Amino acid sequence: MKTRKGIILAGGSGTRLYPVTMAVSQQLLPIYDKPMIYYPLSTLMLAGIRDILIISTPQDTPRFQQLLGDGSQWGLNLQYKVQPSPDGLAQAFIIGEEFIGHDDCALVLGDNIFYGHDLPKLMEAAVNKESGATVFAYHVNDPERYGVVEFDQAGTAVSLEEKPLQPKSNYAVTGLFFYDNSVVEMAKNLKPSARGELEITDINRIYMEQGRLSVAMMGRGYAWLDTGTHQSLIEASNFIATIEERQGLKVSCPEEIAFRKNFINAQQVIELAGPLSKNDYGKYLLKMV
Amino acid sequence: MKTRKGIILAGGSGTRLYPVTMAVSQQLLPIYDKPMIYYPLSTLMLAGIRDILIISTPQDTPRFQQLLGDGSQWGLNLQYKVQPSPDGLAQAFIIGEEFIGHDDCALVLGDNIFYGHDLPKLMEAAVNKESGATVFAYHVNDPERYGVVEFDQAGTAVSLEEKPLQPKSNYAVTGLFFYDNSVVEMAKNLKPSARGELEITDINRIYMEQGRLSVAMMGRGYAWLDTGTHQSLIEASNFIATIEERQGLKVSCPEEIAFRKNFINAQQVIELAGPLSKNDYGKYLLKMV
Amino acid sequence: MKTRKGIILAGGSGTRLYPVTMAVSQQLLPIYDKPMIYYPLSTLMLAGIRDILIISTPQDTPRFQQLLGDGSQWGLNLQYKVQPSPDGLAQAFIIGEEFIGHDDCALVLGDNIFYGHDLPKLMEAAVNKESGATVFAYHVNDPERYGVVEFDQAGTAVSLEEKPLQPKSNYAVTGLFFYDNSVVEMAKNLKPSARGELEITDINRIYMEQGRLSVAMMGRGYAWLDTGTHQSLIEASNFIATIEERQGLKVSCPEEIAFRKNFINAQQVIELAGPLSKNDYGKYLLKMV
Amino acid sequence: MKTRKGIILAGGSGTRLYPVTMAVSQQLLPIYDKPMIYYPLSTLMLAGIRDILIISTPQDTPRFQQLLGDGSQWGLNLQYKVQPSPDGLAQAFIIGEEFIGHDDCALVLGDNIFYGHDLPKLMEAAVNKESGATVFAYHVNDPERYGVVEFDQAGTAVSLEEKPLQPKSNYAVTGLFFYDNSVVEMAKNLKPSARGELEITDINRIYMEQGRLSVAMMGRGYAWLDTGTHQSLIEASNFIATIEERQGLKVSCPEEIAFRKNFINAQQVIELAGPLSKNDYGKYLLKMV
Ligand SMILES: O=c1ccn([C@@H]2O[C@H](COP(=O)(O)OP(=O)(O)O[C@H]3O[C@H](CO)[C@@H](O)[C@H](O)[C@H]3O)[C@@H](O)[C@H]2O)c(=O)[nH]1
Ligand SMILES: O=c1ccn([C@@H]2O[C@H](COP(=O)(O)OP(=O)(O)O[C@H]3O[C@H](CO)[C@@H](O)[C@H](O)[C@H]3O)[C@@H](O)[C@H]2O)c(=O)[nH]1
Ligand SMILES: O=c1ccn([C@@H]2O[C@H](COP(=O)(O)OP(=O)(O)O[C@H]3O[C@H](CO)[C@@H](O)[C@H](O)[C@H]3O)[C@@H](O)[C@H]2O)c(=O)[nH]1
Ligand SMILES: O=c1ccn([C@@H]2O[C@H](COP(=O)(O)OP(=O)(O)O[C@H]3O[C@H](CO)[C@@H](O)[C@H](O)[C@H]3O)[C@@H](O)[C@H]2O)c(=O)[nH]1
Repeated sequence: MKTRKGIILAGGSGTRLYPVTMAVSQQLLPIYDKPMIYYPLSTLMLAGIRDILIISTPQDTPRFQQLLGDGSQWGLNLQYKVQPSPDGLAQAFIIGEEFIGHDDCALVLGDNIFYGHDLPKLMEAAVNKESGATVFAYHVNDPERYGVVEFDQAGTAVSLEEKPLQPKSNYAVTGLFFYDNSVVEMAKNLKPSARGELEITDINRIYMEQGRLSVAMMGRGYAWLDTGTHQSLIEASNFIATIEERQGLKVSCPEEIAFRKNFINAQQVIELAGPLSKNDYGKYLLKMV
Repeated sequence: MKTRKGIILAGGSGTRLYPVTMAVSQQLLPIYDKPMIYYPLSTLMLAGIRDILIISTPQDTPRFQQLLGDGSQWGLNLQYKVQPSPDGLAQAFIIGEEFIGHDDCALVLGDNIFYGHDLPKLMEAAVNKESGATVFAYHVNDPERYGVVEFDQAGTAVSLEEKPLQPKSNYAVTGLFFYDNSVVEMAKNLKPSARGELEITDINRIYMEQGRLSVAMMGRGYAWLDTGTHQSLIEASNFIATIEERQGLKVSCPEEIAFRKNFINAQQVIELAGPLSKNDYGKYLLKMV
Repeated sequence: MKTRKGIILAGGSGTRLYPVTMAVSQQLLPIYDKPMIYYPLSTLMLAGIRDILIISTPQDTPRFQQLLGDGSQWGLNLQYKVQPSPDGLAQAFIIGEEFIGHDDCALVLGDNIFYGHDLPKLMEAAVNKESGATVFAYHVNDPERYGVVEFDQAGTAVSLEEKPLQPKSNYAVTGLFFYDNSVVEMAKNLKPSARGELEITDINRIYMEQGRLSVAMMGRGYAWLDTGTHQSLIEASNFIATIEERQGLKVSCPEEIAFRKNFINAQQVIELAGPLSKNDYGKYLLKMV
Repeated sequence: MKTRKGIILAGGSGTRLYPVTMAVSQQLLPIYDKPMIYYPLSTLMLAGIRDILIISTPQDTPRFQQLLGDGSQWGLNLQYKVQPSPDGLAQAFIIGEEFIGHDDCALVLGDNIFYGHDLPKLMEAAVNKESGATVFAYHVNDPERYGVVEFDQAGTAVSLEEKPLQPKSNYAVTGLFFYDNSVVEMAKNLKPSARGELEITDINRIYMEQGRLSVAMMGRGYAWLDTGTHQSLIEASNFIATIEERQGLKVSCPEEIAFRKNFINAQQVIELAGPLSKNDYGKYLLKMV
């Protein structure tokens, strides 16, 4: 089956970004011209995923809802589920078991920002994988900061270590994940780690250990914009701004993606743009049609 | 009577920034490493003002209160009041009458950032004017946008015009305002302008027609950033970040303002830094004391 | 045949970038960590092209030689020709006639900065195209600044206009081109245009009339860093930096490409890195091997 | 007497910035919209100094002359001398001994960028000091790297140390020194230090041990950018860029300084602007008069 459901893990308090996030949820902070959640949500839309569950902290969930709704406007089917406390990625599958049912499900952090060429192609194998899982590896300067995927001499992936003190490779596990229906049970049988969290790395290690973990390599031609500090945040906004302004196009603009992927027709775009004739975002949607 | 009372009109829908303001108050968005509101708040602090009224919309008013509280943490006394609808900056005095009372009151916009080493020396005067009011003019390329103030060959002021179609100067009146008790009654008498608003410029002009209006100039060392559009929003954040990383310091840091001005002591700083100690913002305060 | 000859047109007085280009030539301006010319050269290399002809101004040409030499160090055959005057892009073929010979040759401007995933596959068709020519279309915000390609209802490129007043599309022709042997005589027969230049558009036109012009589409996932203004040079620099500093990888590092594509081996890397062992770039090299 | 002479030391192999400096002198590199050297040179001009000697490497000195000429175009008197090898700052005076004669002379490093409104007012005292020296201190989190000056509980130049392992304070001595005429004789007497050089901190000690050393403190309203590495260079570049487009003013623009201090008139400005008009640099000056 084609992975047609996804979950956006937009929780966390964002203590890392205080006092900024103290006022507004990180996934809501604007990345140049749109709230962060738009980027990873766009990534799901690029994979053909319409049925998406957005999980946010009890405080922010109503906020996101205010911004996206049932996503009906963009041919999407948005649903919301609250996560009482940030206890690890893997819990997203528990927090949304009922949502997944017996279908394959992709997962993506709400602060996972991607930019690059064949993004859909890149996710194609992951979206069409019958059983198993797919994670995406990216070359970073600070491997220890992420889950590192080790590589032998042949090439394929042979292991996965979460924030190792001595990374076996410079490739990190990005915030985009794809699992089959079996992730739910894994998550439910998973035990917390030292930092008391249900580590997605444990779930990935389980797939790999069964020879069912595909690691999609992401070359230096793709950009995985970090959003862990105030610095990276502006560098991310400028990056995206640099690209959009030069292109006259937007990156990760859900309305457009919805429109170009035929989730909504031209009339639908106008109805959405109509009220927003002020800001440039509206004029952009209008011009796009 | 030193002006010991200031009002921050941080309301309005700020739609010009959609969708980054759909579920987030414009005044809550960040400027690099802190929320926007943090800036105009520090501005009043630098003026020695500690009794501040935070005006805003019913939806957003409680939010700032959530992030800011009463201000006691920063030796301040924050008070909030709701504005049923954006009827003009001047309504800030009608809505904050009980607040002002008989005392001189300052009004600073919740979305206006003010940078400038000597900016404090400059306000000190405004806070010491016995009667009348004081405005701060800044040289901008888009005079037509803001409010403009004309100056004779003697450098003195002569006329004020709200968004002149044909500007008589490049010096626009920033959202920093220092008034005396006569302002409250001035607002009450004001009639709705063309755009059905109580223009703050009508107040200012009145003082001028009475020679009770000073105009502090913001030389080549000042900076009055805009925050109406996405570009200006990131542009402003880029400024703060740049200057903050280079000149080694924090711009409009309420904590630093509080400690540096004896509003709070060293110990109280280390206490505020804690929830903030995962990034520079907090680690800075820790190193300051 | 496979296009194995390249011409990097790094001429120009750079008047537009004064006084920056008054001191150093544009193509030598640093794009963060390496000189500009290094990016296009890297593009040619990634295309497999090792025999290159650098065409620069009488004044700058030598600066490039001191910088690159015969290129033998990177397994490249770098030759130099002097363009007395910027008579046009097409002139790059007249100056490199003897260089081109009966072989196909690619053209790349010294300020053409390309970044994105799969740069080689994007150019593969061009490299192997038996005959004809291949250019690239990229959606930009200011088409009138470039040669605009027009597409019919089916989406097939059918027209090409140079800096038109009313762009028939938003897709501009990039600074990377691939032509067959017939480009030389084609160019040698071009007459000056309004701006008295041997327009590369005319050349491409000829190929298109004949149906020998492939217009490869360069998607929004690639970045075509602008280098027209000081503002775009710094953004281009920031862009490149945000990518490198995140992956711990360099974008457009000749030594690396040379080493990766086997143009040179590990030992040669040591020798090339030897003298620079006292600097970041040199460390990047050693760390590579 | 007022210090009317100054030396801009602009030598060095620049190997730190390879390969951007391989074919370009570091001091010729751009800092956003103008050549680096335009900064230190602007510092001197703001200090009233008009007669300046530019010392560079034998190969590089020419490129500076080709760029600045005799400097008469800006009302300056530019003279050039050569430094066969980088034996130290102090050597500048042995080189420029014939240029200095019997007058006080200032020194500025070619690659030093100073920013600050009060900068002129500050240097004023340095130029008017009857005898002695005037160094400039700035707060740097990386003292060990530079020359560090010590301040007793009172706040004076109690101790000077060149790149001390154990910084005796976080105040570094910038690259702008104002000496009296006795410095020349000091230089010629200095002896090679550990790194076989003629240390400037040594010459500075002499003045200190004579109670003749003044220390101009550069508060937080100042910014002394670094340009030693690729990262620093781009940072320094984002700095200037942001303050100009934000504050609407060019930073360290010789033409403007020349016109502001009446070294040149508007007629000359327009003529200078001509070649530079193809961009804001020209337009600015044209608009400035
Ligand atoms: O219960 C939770 C846990 C996390 N988060 C959010 O998830 C995002 C993930 O960021 P972060 O917490 O810093 O990721 P880590 O937990 O440090 O690591 C996981 O996410 C990384 C993605 O960069 C992977 O590299 C690692 O292998 C994986 O273990 C953040 O915005 C978090 O607030 C939630 O919303 N709820
Ligand atoms: O009742 C109101 C009206 C406005 N605003 C806020 O004020 C900010 C300023 O923007 P805007 O309302 O469009 O400014 P203007 O009201 O058009 O102009 C006023 O504010 C300018 C400063 O930008 C001054 O230059 C002008 O002289 C002054 O008349 C915004 O975030 C608004 O939401 C409120 O909070 N409440
Ligand atoms: O009068 C001139 C002409 C060219 N050059 C040099 O030649 C190269 C060309 O740059 P530029 O003048 O800006 O390109 P255009 O001539 O305006 O346009 C050509 O290059 C564009 C971008 O690659 C294409 O879109 C167009 O179709 C093609 O005609 C550069 O290195 C320039 O410095 C000059 O210095 N002066
Ligand atoms: O004979 C020489 C020595 C240096 N330089 C140049 O001076 C600049 C300054 O950098 P560097 O040589 O590394 O400065 P240091 O020698 O490390 O230190 C000196 O310059 C510092 C400011 O950067 C001061 O704080 C110190 O007290 C002073 O001793 C560079 O572009 C050098 O190439 C020359 O041109 N000629």
